Amino acid sequence: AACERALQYKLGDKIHGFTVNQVTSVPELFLTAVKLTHDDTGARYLHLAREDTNNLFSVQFRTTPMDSTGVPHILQHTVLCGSQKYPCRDPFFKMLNRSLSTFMNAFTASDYTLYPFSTQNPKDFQNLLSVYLDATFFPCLRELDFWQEGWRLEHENPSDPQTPLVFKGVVFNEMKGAFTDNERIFSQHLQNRLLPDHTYSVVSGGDPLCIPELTWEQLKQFHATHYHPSNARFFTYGNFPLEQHLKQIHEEALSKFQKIEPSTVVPAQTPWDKPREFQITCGPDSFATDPSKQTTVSVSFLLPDITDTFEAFTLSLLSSLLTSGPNSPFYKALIESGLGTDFSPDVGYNGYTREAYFSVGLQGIVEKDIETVRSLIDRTIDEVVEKGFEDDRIEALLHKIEIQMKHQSTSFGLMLTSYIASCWNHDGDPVELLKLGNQLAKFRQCLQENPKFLQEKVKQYFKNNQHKLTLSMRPDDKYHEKQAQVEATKLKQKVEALSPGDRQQIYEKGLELRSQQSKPQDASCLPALKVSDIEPTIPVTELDVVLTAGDIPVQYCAQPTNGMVYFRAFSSLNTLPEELRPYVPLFCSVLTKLGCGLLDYREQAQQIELKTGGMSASPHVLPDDSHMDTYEQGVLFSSLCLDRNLPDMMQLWSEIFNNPCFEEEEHFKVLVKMTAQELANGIPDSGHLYASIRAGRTLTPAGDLQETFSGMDQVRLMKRIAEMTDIKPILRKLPRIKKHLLNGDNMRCSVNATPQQMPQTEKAVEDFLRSIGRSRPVRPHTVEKPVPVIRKLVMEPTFKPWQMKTHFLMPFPVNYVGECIRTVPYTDPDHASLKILARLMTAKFLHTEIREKGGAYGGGAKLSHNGIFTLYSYRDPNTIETLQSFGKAVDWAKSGKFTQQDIDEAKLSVFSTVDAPVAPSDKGMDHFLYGLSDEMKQAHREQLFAVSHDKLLAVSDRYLGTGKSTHGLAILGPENPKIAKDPSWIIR
Ligand SMILES: Cc1cc(C(=O)N2CCN(C(c3ccccc3)c3ccccc3)CC2)ccc1[N+](=O)[O-]
Ligand SMILES: Cc1cc(C(=O)N2CCN(C(c3ccccc3)c3ccccc3)CC2)ccc1[N+](=O)[O-]
Ligand SMILES: [Zn+2]
Repeated sequence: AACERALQYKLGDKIHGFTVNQVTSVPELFLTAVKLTHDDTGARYLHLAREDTNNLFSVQFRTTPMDSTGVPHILQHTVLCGSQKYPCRDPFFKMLNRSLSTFMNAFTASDYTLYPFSTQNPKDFQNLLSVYLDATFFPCLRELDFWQEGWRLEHENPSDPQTPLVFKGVVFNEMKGAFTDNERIFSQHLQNRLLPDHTYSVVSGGDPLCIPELTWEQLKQFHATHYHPSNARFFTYGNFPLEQHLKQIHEEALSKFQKIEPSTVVPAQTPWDKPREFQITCGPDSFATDPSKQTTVSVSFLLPDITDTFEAFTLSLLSSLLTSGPNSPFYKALIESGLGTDFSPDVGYNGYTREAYFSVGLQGIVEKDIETVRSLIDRTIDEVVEKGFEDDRIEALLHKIEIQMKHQSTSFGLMLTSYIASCWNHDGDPVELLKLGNQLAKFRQCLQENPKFLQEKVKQYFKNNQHKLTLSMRPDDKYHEKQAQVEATKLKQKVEALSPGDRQQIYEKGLELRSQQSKPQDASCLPALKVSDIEPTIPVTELDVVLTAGDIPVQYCAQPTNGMVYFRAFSSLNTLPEELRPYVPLFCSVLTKLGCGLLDYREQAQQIELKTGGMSASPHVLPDDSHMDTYEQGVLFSSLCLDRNLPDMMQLWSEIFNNPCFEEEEHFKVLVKMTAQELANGIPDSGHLYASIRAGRTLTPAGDLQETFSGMDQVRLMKRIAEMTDIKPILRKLPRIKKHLLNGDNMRCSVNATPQQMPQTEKAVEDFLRSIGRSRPVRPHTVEKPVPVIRKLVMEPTFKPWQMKTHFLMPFPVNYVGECIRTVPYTDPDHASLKILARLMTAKFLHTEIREKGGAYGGGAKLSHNGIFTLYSYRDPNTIETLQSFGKAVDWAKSGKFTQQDIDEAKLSVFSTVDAPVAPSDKGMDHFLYGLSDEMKQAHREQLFAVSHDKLLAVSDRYLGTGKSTHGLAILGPENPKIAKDPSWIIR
């Protein structure tokens, strides 16, 4: 094993310019931590040796912006645009298609920037390490790359100098879109006001109104000050040998540098002598909600340095006990009181900054209740200090942590490096964050030695703490219009200030940029894997289907789950009256939360938290593999637990199926409003998903149901329900739904657990199935399709697809665009071609047109299992032009002007996605949900391998050409005059 070999490292070992400083076994995480420092530069290194073939690298820099230009964010984009060893244009995006990576990306936190990738191929790992090391340490930082990624002045027509100058840039629009999320606005201001004395007071990602203040020289200087290895933390994880990583890192990068003392320290925030208050504004919601019904207020407290790890562990658990779930004191005082709709953003513990902070409050407050909310926060703090916490809640909490520690995920390295970053950033010891057994033991010991331990902590940090911030936010109906006018003004000033020489240089550089964006260039300097590096076959999944409780099929899959059990049940929707369909998602979200039998909603929540890692239900439409107009509909019941709590888990499922408390009217109203609030808040962030779902709604029977379940129709339905004065007519629908769903008449189940736990599990499941009820479909055409377990699917053989174009009028500064095209299902031989084509179009055409030229944050094409080919954009400054580029993309595809190497790279990209690691808990789910056998997946795999140039041009013409297939279109974004005057567009 890797972690055992790492145990052979000794203190003082010299390896490729590094010295081993510490070797620590962490058996609760099955890993050995190795701490090293690079001798000449002093750069810190952490290697986590573990038997995991999905290896990860990251490099981290302490980046401390002193303004809101977004320079660290823009620099992060720009270093990926070309480097000394890989000077060609855009090494990073190109490597995405020359790799079998499981993850490739970068991001910018408030005061650090992190560059991680992961892969299961050791040669791929070396390739990516070289590209990453060169980008970060020796970037070209070309002026025009900065103009593309950051901001620039550009003529509306770059080759016409008589057209007006406008602002453009990828990050420019990226941040406009980020702050389309009003929770993100609140969150940004909270941090800026609470920590006003240094870097944390600015908008690290870039305030859109300040971004055009960034100059090329400021960008280069910021790299010089922060991208030195003495200011870096290097991280690797997995079973690939450490020696090779260290060799590259020293020889490629670190050997070129000497040690410095980086001018990058973040000083401590000096604590306030008295509390502060501030008021801010945000955008209106999408539903023209009255601003006096939409107030957010929160109260935040400054906490100690996160580098004091045990105190940080204490405060984190404390914050959870205060705010998590319907038994927490703040939930009870604030949420169940009906004072708001949900917690305010960043509720709980925030430890990404040098000093952590706790925050609590509400959104959805009527302005008149604001002073009551503030009062209740204070009163709740006083009560907790006096009474402390329930013992069984503390046990539930430690159980919750145990489940996190034991659960096996497929991206453990990515999770770990993100997790330790802020602590490491301020010279903390990341290894102490891995020693969870120690932290827990000391926490338990503190509780035992001092019965008022947590009460004392609450008094010290929440009652006596003068560094307290009250922040309130109210929507402004012209928030973004006001932003745009300020920008229009700023733009005008910039432009009128230009000399004739400036205007000429802006014109020439713009044409030079467009040229660089257009002219095909050689990428041979870049490393690459080959298609022959892709595995020919996949490891078979061993499962065992057992008919149980009579005729109910249960799928058993033995896996290394580390003492965890994962249970799923799938119950058909085929007998439910179709009028109840829209209410199934609501039914699903409250089913495990209203109480069951003798446990009221509070008792049930406590049991669920003490005995499980979660219990949920969700509605699903599962498209058939061979027929576009056939699907399966049902509800998925899902849960997980430790081995020893399996019986308790199934006891909960039994009571939930048999006696859910649908008379719980008051907690029901609370959940409805929480859900509606959260759905509305999530629209911008998933803007393109909402567009795609609307656009596909008229293309297949399933698409129509999917919009009902999770489209804008569903968000709107929840919003209406949440505003009703009498929710009784809705609540009375829940029993009608239970009648058709909560029984074993049309059910199948799955179990994932260790082989030695399987026997106990079969018993517990069979008992559950015998405890729920037993003894014709609403749709006239249903088909039985056996699995290579017989699924009963709906088919609508008279379904005819039709075209629709919908514009959702949204108070957004950017757009979200979707165009869906009906093409064949998964088992159709043309499907593999279309899948390759999607990635090809994305890489070769759409990314450049929509993002690089347009300045949209994202633009591409994808193909779903259902056979819907989707073209989309995300945070897009343009709507009509994007729709035009969708069309030109299909013309390009039809033209066949892509090479064999382009096709090979599209294959690499696609296989890097479909061969991504599956967790032990999820093995066999392709079979369970979609009825996809290994023989089907392998046939699909061979079709993907066989995809050729002539096949690609053929399917481009056959399905994507004009008039060949049915299209659907949708946009979320502000008013567009051209669209408003086109009668083929429905405005919503
Ligand atoms: C700094 C930070 C990091 C994380 C984080 O990455 N995770 C993921 C890992 N997870 C670890 C953990 C869970 C419970 C108790 C202690 C630590 C974790 C989970 C599983 C394995 C190893 C660590 C904590 C949350 C979340 C929030 C914050 N923060 O707000 O300050
Ligand atoms: C209670 C809880 C918390 C967290 C969590 O977010 N963190 C993030 C912060 N993290 C702190 C920490 C972990 C290990 C050792 C010491 C502290 C922490 C990590 C980095 C900076 C500041 C605090 C604790 C867990 C995740 C899950 C659970 N849970 O299981 O209910
Ligand atoms: Zn970005």
